[PDB]
Amino acid sequence: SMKQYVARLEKDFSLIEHGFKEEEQRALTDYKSNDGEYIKKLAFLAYQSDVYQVRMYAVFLFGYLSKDKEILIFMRDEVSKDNNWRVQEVLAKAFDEFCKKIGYKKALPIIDEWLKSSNLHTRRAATEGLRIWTNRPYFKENPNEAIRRIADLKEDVSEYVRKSVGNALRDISKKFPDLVKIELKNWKLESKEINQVYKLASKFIDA
Ligand SMILES: [Cl-]
Ligand code: NA
Repeated sequence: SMKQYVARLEKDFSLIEHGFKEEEQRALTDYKSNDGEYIKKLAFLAYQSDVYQVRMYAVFLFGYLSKDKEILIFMRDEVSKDNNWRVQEVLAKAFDEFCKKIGYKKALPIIDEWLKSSNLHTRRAATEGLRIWTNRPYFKENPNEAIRRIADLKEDVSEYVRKSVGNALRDISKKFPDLVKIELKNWKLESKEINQVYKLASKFIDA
């Protein structure tokens, strides 16, 4: 039964102290081996586990299932409430999986929606999940479309978000240093928040 399978996952995954590949691989196999109706039921049951590793497994399933708007909304609104930081990392990966499946250019309205969400975890999942942004389709040929979107969050009230924003710009600066330099030149570094983001973003820029 489904309940018995979740119990097995709890026994097996609770031993895993680091990483995410074991949970990811199992989620992928299960997603590919069963019809969507079944796997959606399993993902919701697994996500209620008190074992965070099993919730990680469930959020990978959500990512594979995320063409279903109901699943994507649950990711946006409910998984974003998870108190476990490792689950939050998987949320970022599952969002990236959504974007990859529908296509990054086609995903832009959703990316913009998540970046403007009220939940800081929703904003961070988008910023972090797409790193390195300019390695992704669309953004790799249009790097300012990534830089501008990330830089919009440079005054975010959340330090969690700001660290992701600064790091995401930092990523891009390693392959497009002039474009990041050009973006940063306009910043008025007056707040504690923007200076934190600037310090992360500008490490490899000859400003
Ligand atoms: Cl990457
Ligand atoms: Na990553």
